[PDB]
Amino acid sequence: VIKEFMRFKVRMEGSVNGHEFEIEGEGEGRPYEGTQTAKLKVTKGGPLPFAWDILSPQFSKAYVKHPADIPDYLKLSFPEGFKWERVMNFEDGGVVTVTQDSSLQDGEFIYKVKLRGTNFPSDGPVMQKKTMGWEASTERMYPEAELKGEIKMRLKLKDGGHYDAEVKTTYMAKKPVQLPGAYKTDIKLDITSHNEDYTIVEQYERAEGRHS
Repeated sequence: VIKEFMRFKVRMEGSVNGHEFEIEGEGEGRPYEGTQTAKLKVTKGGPLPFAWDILSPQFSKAYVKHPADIPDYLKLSFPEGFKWERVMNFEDGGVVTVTQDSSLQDGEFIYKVKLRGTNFPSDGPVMQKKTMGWEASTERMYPEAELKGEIKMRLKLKDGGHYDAEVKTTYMAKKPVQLPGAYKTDIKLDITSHNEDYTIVEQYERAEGRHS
């Protein structure tokens, strides 16, 4: 079912600081090499009055290269797939919460995202579009029963310095699946291209599982 080259479609319904939008894109990748690329399009609410970076990590954990003695719980969940829920807490009191339902149909993954960012100061970096990209992350993974994961993510600032987020994600597979032990996943997401006002965006993520 999960071939060595997979595609996916993704939809997000969002609103940040009260401003509602809708995003739709298509991605592709090799789920066993850890590489993927999406192309997101802003179909409603464009252009956005906030930084694209707070959205890019919500657009695909089935594409994480796992070694062989670490159960690939998210891959193994398919064809039924899984849901994740996440809560980012930024250092200036911004709060993104996401919920996602991944699933396989017709040979490609189908992503439905719902996002709600609030409390971002109107003159901080997210609302002022003063960020330019995420640093490399490392998500600590650990195990009803479900897979959980904590990250500390830095976000580069345009003028200098960083801006941090405390992320806590929770993945549940839609069917019983063997959970792994505690391990770590190394992540680096990249905006590879974008048009002027960030209404057409392309992303690249590589993720790899390893023991601590």
